[PDB]
Amino acid sequence: AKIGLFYGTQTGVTQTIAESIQQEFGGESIVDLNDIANADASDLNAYDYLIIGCPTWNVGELQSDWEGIYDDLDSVNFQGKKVAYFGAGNQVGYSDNFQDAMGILEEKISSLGSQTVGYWPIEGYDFNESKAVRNNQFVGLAIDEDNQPDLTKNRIKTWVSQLKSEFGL
Ligand SMILES: Cc1cc2nc3c(=O)[nH]c(=O)nc-3n(C[C@H](O)[C@H](O)[C@H](O)COP(=O)(O)O)c2cc1C
Repeated sequence: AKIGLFYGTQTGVTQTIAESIQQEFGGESIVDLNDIANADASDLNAYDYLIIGCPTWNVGELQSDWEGIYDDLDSVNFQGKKVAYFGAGNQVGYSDNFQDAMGILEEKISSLGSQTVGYWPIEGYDFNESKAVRNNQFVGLAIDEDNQPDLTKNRIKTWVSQLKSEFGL
């Protein structure tokens, strides 16, 4: 497919979100779904458009599978690639580290020459700090199934609609 979606998940939430994103884009013919646990860093090179999904764990940490491939990311040349991000988190329980993983990954990948697309508004959430915020906007879609599951569906539909324009679809 033209879009490669790479996600990591601990309790399956991020995978379900990934599956809904693939669905909103039009299915397997448009988006390839890849679990980062089964991938090599070089797999990210095959796509000009990428969607990176990662839940924040252990108070501001990357999900373990993303943690394991993190240092390998340097071997991939992201110059020219457009990358979008999404993450699952808990704003009430982890108010000072809400969606940190998404921010850690965005900082890393953009420093490697990629272009970040898919900025999201922070107003629909209540948290103190997040490494995923730059100039009052989230660098990607923030999902909270723990406290705002009723908003997930429309958040995905709205974000994908916005992303289609960026990806030339
Ligand atoms: C031990 C533990 C630590 C967590 N730490 C954070 C955190 O630092 N920041 C955050 O936003 N959410 C945090 N969460 C919430 C998770 O990211 C959230 O439950 C998410 O849905 C998990 O997704 P997964 O099923 O894809 O792994 C934590 C959850 C648990 C159980």
